[PDB]
Amino acid sequence: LFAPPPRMQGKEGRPKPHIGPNYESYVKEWAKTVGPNSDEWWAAKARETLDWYDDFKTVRAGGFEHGDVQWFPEGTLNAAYNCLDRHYYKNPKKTAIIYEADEPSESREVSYEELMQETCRVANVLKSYGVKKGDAVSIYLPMTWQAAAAFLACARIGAIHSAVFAGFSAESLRDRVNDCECKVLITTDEGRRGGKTIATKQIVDAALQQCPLVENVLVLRRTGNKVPMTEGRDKWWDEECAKMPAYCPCERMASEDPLFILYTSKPKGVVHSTAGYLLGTALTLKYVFDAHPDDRFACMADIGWITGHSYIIYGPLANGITTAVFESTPVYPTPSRYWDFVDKWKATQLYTAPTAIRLLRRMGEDHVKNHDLSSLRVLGSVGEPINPEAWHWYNDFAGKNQCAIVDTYWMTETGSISIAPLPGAISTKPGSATFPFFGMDVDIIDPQTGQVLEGNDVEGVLVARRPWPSIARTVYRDHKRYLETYMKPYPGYFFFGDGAARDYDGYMWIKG
Amino acid sequence: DLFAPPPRMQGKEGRPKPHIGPNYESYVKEWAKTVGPNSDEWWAAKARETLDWYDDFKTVRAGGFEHGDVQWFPEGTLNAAYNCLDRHYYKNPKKTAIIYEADEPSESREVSYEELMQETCRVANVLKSYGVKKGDAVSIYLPMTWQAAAAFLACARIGAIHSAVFAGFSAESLRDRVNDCECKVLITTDEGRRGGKTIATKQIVDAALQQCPLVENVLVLRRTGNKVPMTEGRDKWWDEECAKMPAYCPCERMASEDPLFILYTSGSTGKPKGVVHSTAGYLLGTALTLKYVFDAHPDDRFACMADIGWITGHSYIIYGPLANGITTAVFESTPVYPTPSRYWDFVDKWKATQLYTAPTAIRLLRRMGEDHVKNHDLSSLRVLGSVGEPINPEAWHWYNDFAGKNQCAIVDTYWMTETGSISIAPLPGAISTKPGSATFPFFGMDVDIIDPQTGQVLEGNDVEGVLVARRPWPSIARTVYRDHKRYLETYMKPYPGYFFFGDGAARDYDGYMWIKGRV
Amino acid sequence: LFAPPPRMQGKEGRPKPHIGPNYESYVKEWAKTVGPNSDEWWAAKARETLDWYDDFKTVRAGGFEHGDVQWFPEGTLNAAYNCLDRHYYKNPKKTAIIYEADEPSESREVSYEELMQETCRVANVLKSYGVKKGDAVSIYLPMTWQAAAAFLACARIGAIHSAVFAGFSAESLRDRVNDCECKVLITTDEGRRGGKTIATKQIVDAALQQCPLVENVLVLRRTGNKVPMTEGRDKWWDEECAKMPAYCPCERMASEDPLFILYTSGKPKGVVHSTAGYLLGTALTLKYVFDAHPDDRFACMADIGWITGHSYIIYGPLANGITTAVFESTPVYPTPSRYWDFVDKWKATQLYTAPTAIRLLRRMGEDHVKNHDLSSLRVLGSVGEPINPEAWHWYNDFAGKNQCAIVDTYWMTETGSISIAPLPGAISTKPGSATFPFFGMDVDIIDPQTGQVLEGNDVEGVLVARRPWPSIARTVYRDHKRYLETYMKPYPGYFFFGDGAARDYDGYMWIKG
Repeated sequence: LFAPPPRMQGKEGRPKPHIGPNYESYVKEWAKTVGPNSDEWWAAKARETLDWYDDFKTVRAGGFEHGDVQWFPEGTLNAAYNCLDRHYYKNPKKTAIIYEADEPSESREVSYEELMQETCRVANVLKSYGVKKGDAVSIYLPMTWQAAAAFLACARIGAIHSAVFAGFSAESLRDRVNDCECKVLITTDEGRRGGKTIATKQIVDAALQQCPLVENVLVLRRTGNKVPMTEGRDKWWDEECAKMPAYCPCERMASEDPLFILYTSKPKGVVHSTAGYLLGTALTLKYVFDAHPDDRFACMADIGWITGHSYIIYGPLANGITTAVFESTPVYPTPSRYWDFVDKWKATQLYTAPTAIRLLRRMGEDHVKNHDLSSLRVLGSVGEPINPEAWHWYNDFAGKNQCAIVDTYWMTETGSISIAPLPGAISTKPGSATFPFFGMDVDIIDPQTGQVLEGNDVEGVLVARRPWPSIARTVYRDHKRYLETYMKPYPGYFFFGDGAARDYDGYMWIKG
Repeated sequence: DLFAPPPRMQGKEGRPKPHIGPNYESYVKEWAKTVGPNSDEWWAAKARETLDWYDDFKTVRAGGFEHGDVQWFPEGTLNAAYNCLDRHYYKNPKKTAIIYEADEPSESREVSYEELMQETCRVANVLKSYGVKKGDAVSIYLPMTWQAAAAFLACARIGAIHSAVFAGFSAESLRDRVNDCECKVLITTDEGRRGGKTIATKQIVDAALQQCPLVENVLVLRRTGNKVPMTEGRDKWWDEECAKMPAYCPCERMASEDPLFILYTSGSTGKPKGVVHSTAGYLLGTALTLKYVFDAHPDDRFACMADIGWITGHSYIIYGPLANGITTAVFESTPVYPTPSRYWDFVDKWKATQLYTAPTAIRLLRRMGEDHVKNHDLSSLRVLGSVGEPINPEAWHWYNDFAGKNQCAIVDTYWMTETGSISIAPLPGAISTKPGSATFPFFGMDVDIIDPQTGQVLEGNDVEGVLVARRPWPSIARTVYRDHKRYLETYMKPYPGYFFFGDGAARDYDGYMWIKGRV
Repeated sequence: LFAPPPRMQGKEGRPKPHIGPNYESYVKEWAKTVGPNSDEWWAAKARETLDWYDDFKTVRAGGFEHGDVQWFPEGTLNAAYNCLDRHYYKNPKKTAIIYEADEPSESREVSYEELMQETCRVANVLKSYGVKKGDAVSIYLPMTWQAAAAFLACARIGAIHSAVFAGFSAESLRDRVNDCECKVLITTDEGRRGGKTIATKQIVDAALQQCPLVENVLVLRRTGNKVPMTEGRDKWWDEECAKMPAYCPCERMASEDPLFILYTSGKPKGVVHSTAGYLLGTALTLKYVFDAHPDDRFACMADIGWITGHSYIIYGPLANGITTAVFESTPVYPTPSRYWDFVDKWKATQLYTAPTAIRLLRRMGEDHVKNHDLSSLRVLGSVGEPINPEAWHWYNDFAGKNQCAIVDTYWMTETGSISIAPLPGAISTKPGSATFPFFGMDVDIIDPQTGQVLEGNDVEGVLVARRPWPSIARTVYRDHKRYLETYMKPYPGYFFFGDGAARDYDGYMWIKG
């Protein structure tokens, strides 16, 4: 058992945590988000967190049985307005994105004004291409800052953006593009990762050789090298954006209008809504990572996954804080890249994967010992349960026994973090996700009998009793597959698909 | 021959108290506020309590008969599907919305608001996937199954204009209506079942579509499951398409004067004309008429035995009853199948509180004998209504004596497709009825009798002429589809300053209105 | 120095001026419209002047550097609703347009109800053609009243209308139509001006022979003479409008959605204006610069093919709910007394003409003007080139009989509305001077040789604007780079008008010296 460190207790000049200082406060706050009278809490949080064009009347409706979950159905809003405009109107010169390029000398800060102008130009280009509200736009982009714009531009005009990981081959890209039935694709000529060149344009051409519906391609000049260009179909990002105004009006979108499609690695196109997903990600980033207005969040993931969707673009920007876009690899040029970045930009939170931590552990302790890293307050892990060795190395070297280790468990269909300790309230056990988040009422079911186990020291499958705002709403044009995968195995519950155990203290352990 | 309201309509025997009553002066006091120069306040208040608005309105009414620019609450936005399904589903998802009385009595079942809303959302998602945008036209060729309602509201959910065609029409009439409405999506069934007989609906659709080049997508509902021809690409199954869609669909925020539906006349030969009805005014009129004329209450079970292919099915089977949040009945059989006692068997089975049928069916049941009706209970009924030609005194007395057992109020209603809702009818809790009389006009309707030759308004009682309306009402027809000149010529030019119903009318000594048939 | 006349002092039964009676009152009012504390004044004026479907939250944002000027971004409204619908609801029988035809015997009044019904029919026709929100519609129309309706029709459904001056040749019309990429063109069979016939449909056919994107043409029967008609492509205005209802719902449009494109006369550039800011600017300018009152009859003798016709014939006067004049003839047809005959017949209270017309009327002699009454006029305005002192004095002596205020106005297509002009009830005028800038305009003089702002009076240089104003142009259509180079690059941090200016010892502004 590791109590919260002094940095997370509001000492040494650090901001006081939102929830604390013990387990009782967390349980008192969490009891309001579930059960009989959670509607008032969720309505207050929704009206406090987001800006609405039209206010809503009903809080929640629907259920698991037919996949008709609804949250704030009567309200209208826009994700791009909540992530860009309302922050640009308040502090245009505040930094929104710290772009850590592949080569450290090319790193620079991007202000909210610059990101908003780029987003508006891209949205104008998309509208000129004929993209309407509810259309699909494919995005095949590497980890550059403009990718964020390419996301928000879609959310600005009501288009549904489908991100494809830049490392995917031509076949997977073709499958996802064909399934989403998009007509516009946004990509780069080449990408740069770890000193290596990714031929994104060549793969895009190979895939589009079998994609009849794609008519317009927008190519970003990331490196400026010679790449083939098909006349008429493909146009340069900069040349097209130079013709458009730096502002574009925001479409007024219903809360249940789809925001993006994310294909799981026939692929499942997971669909998320606008208001519920945005509210869930904003609340999770604010509370689980104890984000504050002047914080500098750093998530070392890729925008082609749900982690990059939630905790690089939508989450941090909805809160109006600085987020980091990291393009390199953890061991380029030297295995000290992460700590050099942290010391260079004074990052306050860090969010990486267990694999990177294990690789850095195998690389030695002569790349972390001589680093300051005093700005960090929270160290997070995402993707797999962490083993004690990596957890302790993370606590001892990355945090210098002074940062809270937040091990989070979630998946693409939950939208945001489901189970994770609150850094200012929960004492952490190495390798445990501890307790569920707001709006999440999870339990353990016997797989053989289907009944719900009661008490502590139990083990079974992990299920959720009631829907939460950021839950996935459907699988794109395959709702029957959605119901079969998530609702049919255990009626009345949402099936995560992972085993879970509850120890004597009530902590939840996820089995790999 | 004057019949006072019965004890069932007086709040006795445990029945709910009437909305308006108990005498004629009470009706007059309420009706005086709905007409004249100071009726804006009453209509604004009624619109704000009756319907749920996304955006509030500022102006109540504008326009007139001269140029056909009638406007009601122009600045407000709302949705008909939200007012008919979503709010009631949020209030009580398990309440029954539709009692589906199938052709075979053993196949009848209840449909809840949740199930209807989910089906409507799936169909709306399918229509959106087909590329239907706001303001588009969708033709509906369906028999009296409950899913037909799920089709109607589906269009109303996405802002499409639905055009219903009666299932008994031939291929030529269906082709004419489809070609005139210029639709690209058609909704239909494989077969229909009525009175134990099979309607080859899909065969007629296939025959008609050979001369309808603009139709690209056909959605076929599997009502019976028998083998019917299916064109690849064009025709898709209802269940298979709806299984791929989510059970929810956001509601389009629609202007008050955005067209709600197109209804073509019953002309089997020639050029049918499409009466166009808007959203807010028509919905308000039908809701108010169903609440007051039939004295509908939240727990009532309204039963109208018309067809959804006509205006009666539009107003008092789907829109009117569901906008009030009550249970409505969808009746698929005929009055004499399997036995001439089907209506009373249905009434006793589902304990319907109100009945709304046509004089022709009542006359047929009269000629079929008294042995089929006199042995039923029928105590749940409080109101018996008649829609169509004025009911003759003989049929009126038979209806009073046997269907209501001299304990139900008989409400003879006069209206047309162009009026949207009931224009002249007695209030059951306030007005004493005479056999064969439409009594007094409804709220917002100020009717007079004009001499057909001189064109002057006949003041006083004991007069006879043509029936006209002085000022527009919320549920009036707004135009004839792409033929506004025909609309003006038919309804506005014959008597300038008045709306021409096209029927003769006589006002007797007591002021009761008697309809004398076509001019 | 000419003090305001008694007619502008609230005497002889004339309405009291909005701003007056001296320069100090004008400066006191104008100090609120510029600086760091102008947001409250602009928000109050926006919420008082226009009707909004949804209220706005932010007042202004953006700047000159990147061409991202924003005004009231979160609000929604409609220009057709503000110009037609609310006035029609308030008073349907009030006259909106006085149509002075080429033949004076064919002149007649158009009520607000009639204009609204015509606009609704045309909007329904446009919707039937498949025109969506944000589409471009070309308008090649002469100075008939229906043209105004057409404009508002494009505003009612959210389309972007691009007006082309009726005297343009086939090549210019083809270039503008091709650049705007429209699919619908609204035109007439023939126009009538000065007793002469303009073959409008012939030029339309010649241009459309090289315009592949146009599919629907709507032809208005102005004269009824026989003109060529292409089957399918061309349809008559009256026959199409007879099939549609006389009402059409208004699209709820964002404040920063484009309202119209106006090409300047290299290749033509399409100046783009927004909805809320341009409408507010024109309404305020018409209300204050011309001292318009609810019962006034404004008369502007410009053409709807230019920015003057856009701002002070259609949008500005109708947004205020007053009567505006659509003049089809020429100043010298049938006789050089046409302007004064029109003024005496319709009792116009304000007049807005070009210096060239005044010079021509001077060359025509005095016998045509000295015997008219003209007592209804209160304001005489000039639009275009700076007026000479001699023409100014002739205008003051004969048109106004030394009892009307002369308003010299300086502006351009990219400003949207009047930038520099005297307030008639507050400012004393000098012959040939634009006096002082309007509300929201903060203009200085920059020495072109050094690029530094000249401080003090009795200086001369180029005229620049420090901060954006609501009615500023937002971009050049599909050529934003050209917009930035033309208006924002030569002097960074300032908007470059492109005209010389001088400031005398009294602080008055003298355009081009």
